Amino acid sequence: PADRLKALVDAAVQPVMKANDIPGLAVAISLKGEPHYFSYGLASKEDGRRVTPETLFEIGSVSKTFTATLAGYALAQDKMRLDDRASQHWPALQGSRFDGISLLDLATYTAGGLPLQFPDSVQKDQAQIRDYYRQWQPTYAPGSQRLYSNPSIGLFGYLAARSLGQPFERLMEQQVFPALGLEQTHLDVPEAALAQYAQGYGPGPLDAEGHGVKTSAADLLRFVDANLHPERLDRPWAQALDATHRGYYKVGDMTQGLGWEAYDWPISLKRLQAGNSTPMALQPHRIARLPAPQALEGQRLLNKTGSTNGFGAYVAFVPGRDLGLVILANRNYPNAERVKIAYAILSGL
Repeated sequence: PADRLKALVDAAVQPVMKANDIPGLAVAISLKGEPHYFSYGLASKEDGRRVTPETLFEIGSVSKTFTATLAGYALAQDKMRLDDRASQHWPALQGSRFDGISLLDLATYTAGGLPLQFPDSVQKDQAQIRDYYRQWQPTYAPGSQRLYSNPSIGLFGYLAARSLGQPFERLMEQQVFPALGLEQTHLDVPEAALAQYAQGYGPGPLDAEGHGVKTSAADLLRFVDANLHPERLDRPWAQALDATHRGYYKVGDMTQGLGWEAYDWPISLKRLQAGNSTPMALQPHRIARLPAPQALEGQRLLNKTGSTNGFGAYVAFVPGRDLGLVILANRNYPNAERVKIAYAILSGL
């Protein structure tokens, strides 16, 4: 059984690490309440430090699930509603087009064509960020087109933080990470933990909200286990995780939630790859809005990809099978390949 599971995970990982020249990769699996770790290759090629389940990786956009969890907590505390106008939570935006844009539109990339990235002219400076949003004008009606945007979910996280009266980074570190039991999860890696921080193989406005998290395979599986069993947490945090398990609209095979993206399970590998493809990141898509928000549970795969320069992360879980998976690597390798690994493991289980 130990031999079967290792053969399954090796067969999924080893060829893809080889073909994508990935130095280091950490797998964490939650199987009917039991964790299993598979660690491959090197956290650093230069000093020969090996990947373990405690190695810290950059998870890029997977950070948006943490961001969605903080928002879920502000919703649970009645500090904000998803149908609030964005300018409600930041006076500097009153008079701007954010008077006409909901928190939901920001969270789900439908505010009306906020771009993939802040322009280069916008530096990590609160005043530059304020002025960017004040002058911004939509290309099309809010609620109509999905365009993947860091400025969009960045503003969602920043405003959720404003609704709670504290800076985003403080809330994440002081409240969110402790409430989820996560001591190896960081927006700002302590000097003491730097030896665990993997090297990547190849500081922005609202980077914390969009791309900020560094974590280990073991900590990210703790978060997936929380997502699989919100009822085991204290009630405010149970409610915060459930708010990330609500679907608002569909693009193709994908139902958009807060942070999480959902598919019917089973589904072909090719359709899971197409949901996670470059056109989904880079092009606008007309949404099919659902009659009412749908519970993202049962026969479904919830997933998120995330990348920085040097790093490539993937997380997926199947609520109705108590099945969870984490794949962290120190190369930004194609999403199609991350999903290839994940699908072989989830198929094999």
